[PDB]
Amino acid sequence: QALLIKVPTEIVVKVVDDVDVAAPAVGQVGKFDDELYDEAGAQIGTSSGNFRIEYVRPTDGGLMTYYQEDITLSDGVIHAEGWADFNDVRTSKWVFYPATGVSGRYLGLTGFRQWRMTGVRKSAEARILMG
Amino acid sequence: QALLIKVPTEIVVKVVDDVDVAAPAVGQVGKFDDELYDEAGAQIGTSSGNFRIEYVRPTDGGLMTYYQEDITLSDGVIHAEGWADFNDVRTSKWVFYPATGVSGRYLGLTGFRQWRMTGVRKSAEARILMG
Repeated sequence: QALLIKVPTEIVVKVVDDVDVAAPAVGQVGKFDDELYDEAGAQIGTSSGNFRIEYVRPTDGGLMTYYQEDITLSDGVIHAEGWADFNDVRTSKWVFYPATGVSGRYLGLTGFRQWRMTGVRKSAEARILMG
Repeated sequence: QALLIKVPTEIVVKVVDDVDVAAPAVGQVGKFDDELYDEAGAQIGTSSGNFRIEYVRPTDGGLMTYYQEDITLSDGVIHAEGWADFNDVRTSKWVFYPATGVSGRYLGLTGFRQWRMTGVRKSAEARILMG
């Protein structure tokens, strides 16, 4: 059993944050609510989550940020949390972290939440891959 | 299109390393060759790779290790590389990093390589999840 959910458009509907996107810093935080859409423009879910920039990776200056969210799809909830490099976030590169099925279709499944910013504080593309 | 390959037994056939598993340290490295087995004990692939313990993460003191390998299955090759916390490695917790299909059945697929050490320098279980 493997499943893939493609999310060609994910909209940031509300975000409260103190990130400076041009010069982000350790200790900056954000809280967000998104809406997830399929290839036809139908809404397939929402997400509500938060993040904190925690440390700078010493090898390359990556801005290591801990994300936590609950993704509510029409057929169940998936919790996702883990690490991303905020330099990848702000440069429209893919980021990822583990996801754990909480309810519905996803109970007992585990996998990965992936996304890439396409518009600052407004839009992304995403994939959820579970097994 | 999503696939899950379960590897209930993965055997480390050769490892050359200078890790002290009881007290691992930054700058310790390893090179490994593994064989991957199905539920019946039939061989389904091999991997060849290497790792280096690079830095320590502050939230949890994680011993942040960069892994790189190429996984050769009977029907194609998958490259995997990224970060793992060596304290998870040495305490038999699951670790993961991204995987990219290189050839065959896996060309154009991306996903995740996951494993958990069950015997120091000798055994693991694993999953490869792609889409």
